[PDB]
Amino acid sequence: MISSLWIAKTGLDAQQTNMDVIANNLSKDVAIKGQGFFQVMLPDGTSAYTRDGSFQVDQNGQLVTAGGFQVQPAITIPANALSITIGRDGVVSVTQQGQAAPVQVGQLNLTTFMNDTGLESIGENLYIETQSSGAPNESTPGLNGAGLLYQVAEELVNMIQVQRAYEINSKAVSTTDQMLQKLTQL
Amino acid sequence: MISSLWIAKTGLDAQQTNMDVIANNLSKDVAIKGQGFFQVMLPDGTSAYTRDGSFQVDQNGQLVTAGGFQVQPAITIPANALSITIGRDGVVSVTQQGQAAPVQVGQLNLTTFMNDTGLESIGENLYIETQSSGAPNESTPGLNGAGLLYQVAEELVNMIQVQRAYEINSKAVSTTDQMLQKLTQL
Amino acid sequence: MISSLWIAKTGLDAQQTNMDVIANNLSKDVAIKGQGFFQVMLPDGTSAYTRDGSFQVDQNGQLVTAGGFQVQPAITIPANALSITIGRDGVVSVTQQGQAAPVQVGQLNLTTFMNDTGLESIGENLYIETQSSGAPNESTPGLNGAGLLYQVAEELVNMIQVQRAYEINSKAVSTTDQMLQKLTQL
Amino acid sequence: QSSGAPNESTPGLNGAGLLYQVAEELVNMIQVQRAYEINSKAVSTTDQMLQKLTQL
Repeated sequence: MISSLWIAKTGLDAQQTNMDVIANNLSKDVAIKGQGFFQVMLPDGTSAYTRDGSFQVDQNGQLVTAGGFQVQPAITIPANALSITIGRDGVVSVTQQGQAAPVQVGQLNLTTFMNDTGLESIGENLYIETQSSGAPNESTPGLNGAGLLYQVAEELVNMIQVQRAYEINSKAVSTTDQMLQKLTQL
Repeated sequence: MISSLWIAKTGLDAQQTNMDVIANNLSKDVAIKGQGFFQVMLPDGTSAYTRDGSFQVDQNGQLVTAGGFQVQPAITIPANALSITIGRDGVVSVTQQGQAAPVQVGQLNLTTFMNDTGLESIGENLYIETQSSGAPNESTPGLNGAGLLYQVAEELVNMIQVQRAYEINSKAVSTTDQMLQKLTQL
Repeated sequence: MISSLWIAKTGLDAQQTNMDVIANNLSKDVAIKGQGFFQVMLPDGTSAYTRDGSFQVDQNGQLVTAGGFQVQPAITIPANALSITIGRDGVVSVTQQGQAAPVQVGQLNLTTFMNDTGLESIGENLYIETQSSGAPNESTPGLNGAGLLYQVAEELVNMIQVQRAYEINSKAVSTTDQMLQKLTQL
Repeated sequence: QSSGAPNESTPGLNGAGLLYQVAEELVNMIQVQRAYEINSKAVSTTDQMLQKLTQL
């Protein structure tokens, strides 16, 4: 019985989890068509990975975001000139004030892991490597492992049903307990 | 009387069991349309069987799951290339970076038992062979014994009624005992 | 009572089934005006039957579909020439690069069964012959048994009502049980 | 692999002809889209039914 309670409980817990997961579903912008993650570093120098393509050039040049974080390895962008572009391969090229158009101002690197499941979620769809994930393997878009850069309610349904399930589960448990109490004592 | 108590007891026990059973009822995904189980091995090398189709390719190639467990016998998957497919027969074919499309990278094997009842439940719908089950017989989907890969509340009702039953049972027992006590002594 | 429960249960089960069935209701394209099924074979060589007219010519000529499956018996199509046509009788004729217009490149065969009910559903409106169905009888469109090739919510209503029915059924059962419990003990 | 290898030729020869020199879908989509709406409706009722049933 207690076990049953546990059993019900566990299921109920799942149901909530499922629903929650269900809930969790339903300026330069670069997207990765296929597999791979962009590699990113914090001010500490720790490396992190993310599919999120949104970047802004901050005060410092280095590919800095809304926060200021730059990109690796040896390639920054601290000028005005004309514009800049990110090619399909990830090469960054620009037209500039210093009267030149550089190619490969820097080229973005991409990473892949043996198991994505292993990755530890920092939040904001940023992830960190773990023992389980395996080490990151680096490459560039359009070569080897990586493709080129390109340029829900059902869950809710689930969650509702799953959520419902626990409600059922509780119901069953209660009855028994009542039964027990009724039984106690015959 | 004690016997009756036992009798009631046994029934009551069943009732709980029934209810519990009642409770127990009500990324590549492959399903088995007909009979058969997928064959799976742990890190120890022990073999287990399961209908559950959910698999993920882990860091190692071998059909590894959320845990990392691979699949038998001689067929893994440690690359990126393009994609991969599992045919109806269980053959795994892929399109790859190593400029080739392999067929039968490996073919999944299926197992059947003389009596499924005999199988010992590990949990998570995974089962192990026993003396009672008989040895696993191996085959492939779409041949011989096995069909191709394809691509509740009533219990509650029962349980409630069954649960109720014991409550009745206890009631009967109590009365007698009371009767006995009343009888004691006349 | 238990029987009644069963009775209710059975009805309830049906109600769901009915609703479900209710749910289940509401490039060359060839349609069969009257009776008959197209005959089709898998890579294994097993024969299957379907009314579905949709076919595509795959890389191999043989009437291959989105999958590649061809058609029987002796008639393929592996060329470009101009076009191709399927006559009312099922004859396939083409205009071709090999400077000829063939007639009866091949002619499609149609099959009929003593009882369609017997047919076993593979899915995707494809069926396989069974003992119950009887053997397929072959013919061509426009001859004998077969006509020439040509060139719902109510269910929902039902389902809802039927679904409702079980709800009623359960209600009745519950009352009795309550009655019993009330009765127990008077 | 599925496509097969490309076979090459020139326009006007063999396999290739010379170089020369919708809403219905919408209709479909709307109806099809509608369909799921129906589908959901059916499901909900049953669940409600179940809940109503639970417990009788």
